[PDB]
Amino acid sequence: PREYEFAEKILFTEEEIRTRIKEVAKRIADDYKGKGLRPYVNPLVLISVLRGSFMFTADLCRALCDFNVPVRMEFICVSSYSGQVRMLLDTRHSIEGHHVLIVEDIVDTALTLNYLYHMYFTRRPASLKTVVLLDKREGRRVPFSADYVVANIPNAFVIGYGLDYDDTYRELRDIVVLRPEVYAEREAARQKKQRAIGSADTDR
Amino acid sequence: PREYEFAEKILFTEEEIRTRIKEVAKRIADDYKGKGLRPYVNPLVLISVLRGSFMFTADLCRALCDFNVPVRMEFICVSSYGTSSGQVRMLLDTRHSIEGHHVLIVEDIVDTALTLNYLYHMYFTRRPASLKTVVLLDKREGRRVPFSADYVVANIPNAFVIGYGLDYDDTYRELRDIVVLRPEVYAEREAARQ
Ligand SMILES: O=c1[nH]cnc2c1ncn2[C@@H]1O[C@H](COP(=O)(O)O)[C@@H](O)[C@H]1O
Ligand SMILES: O=c1[nH]cnc2c1ncn2[C@@H]1O[C@H](COP(=O)(O)O)[C@@H](O)[C@H]1O
Repeated sequence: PREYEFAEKILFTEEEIRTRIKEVAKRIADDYKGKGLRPYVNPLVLISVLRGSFMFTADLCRALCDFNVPVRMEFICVSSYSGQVRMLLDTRHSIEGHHVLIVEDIVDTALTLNYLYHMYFTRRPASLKTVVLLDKREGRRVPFSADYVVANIPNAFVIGYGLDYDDTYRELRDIVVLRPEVYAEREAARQKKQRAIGSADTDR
Repeated sequence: PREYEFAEKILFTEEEIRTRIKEVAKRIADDYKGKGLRPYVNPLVLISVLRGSFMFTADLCRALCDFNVPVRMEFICVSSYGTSSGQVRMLLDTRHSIEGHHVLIVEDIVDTALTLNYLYHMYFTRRPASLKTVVLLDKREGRRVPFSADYVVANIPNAFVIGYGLDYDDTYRELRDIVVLRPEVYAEREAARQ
């Protein structure tokens, strides 16, 4: 019964999301069952890639607790300059000798996940896997597969549940698709204010 | 209810928390209603202070969407130095300027309030249009400096809680409920000679 004037439709609802997550969670706890996870010494370190995945991470770990999987929360922040490769915040502690699970919001071209994967993989972790809230499969620019996928979606601009558009709509409880209407009406006013060529460097 | 061997008693349950947040979300919406929050141009900037607030922040903004309050999520990360001033090291700053915007700092708990007062002052200097703070938990007696939040989800006694984002030795942040760590563990873990 939720509606968003700015959305063209609705891909998943809060509850639908909760279910798939609870599902993959269980599937994650089962794969690590024989790895000997332990609080304090051998936790499953979750590298939460800010900022798209903040919501998915909140719920994801809680679900993982329901299946008694000790985890350690790590938060890194990446950005774009393609692919979000500019590192703005790295992990708080070492990941060496630990089992790590990179938590990404949505893998599209995979340029980011691919980059983050090899990056941390070279930091000798006990093992490295990946989990993404959404997979766009048909958008890859490099070959990359996420160990765990919450849902596969068709190429479209999604927002909500942590996902965003110009830092907007992250707070939605549901995963909806931005109306191309707003995309245009919005960037046209953004790419405008941006071009405020204030470069008043009048040297001469 | 859930059983927690390492926990001594539960202070609040997910559902108990889900409720108090709605009421606080509600209040916030009532307060900022006369300002004119509008997406993109003038939203309620939430400065989520990693990492104790990762989970609180997540629910809070969803509850705020319910009362249809436009928000902008900013994630900042601080670190200690090794200071009776509260000074901390900035590891991650807001991506956008908070000047001329209404800001709401989202902290997980406020014991000594040293870090929070420092963060408050700092951002205060950046000329925001207004600046308030919302805390999941509060220990009014353990203040090492004068400070009062603007929205306290729940007041608590000077105990040592964990869960719902809060930690102990970088552990237990994933708990769904806020619980009190039993001494036996706090001591058995303090075998810091290795
Ligand atoms: O439809 C979308 N909506 C919002 N963000 C997106 C969307 N597609 C990709 N992203 C973001 O782009 C980042 C990098 O994607 P990739 O490098 O193409 O794998 C992801 O972590 C997301 O934050
Ligand atoms: O009872 C507690 N359990 C876990 N962490 C706590 C507790 N009390 C305070 N903290 C942490 O100590 C930090 C500093 O407190 P503040 O300066 O009063 O905000 C908080 O941001 C929390 O991360």
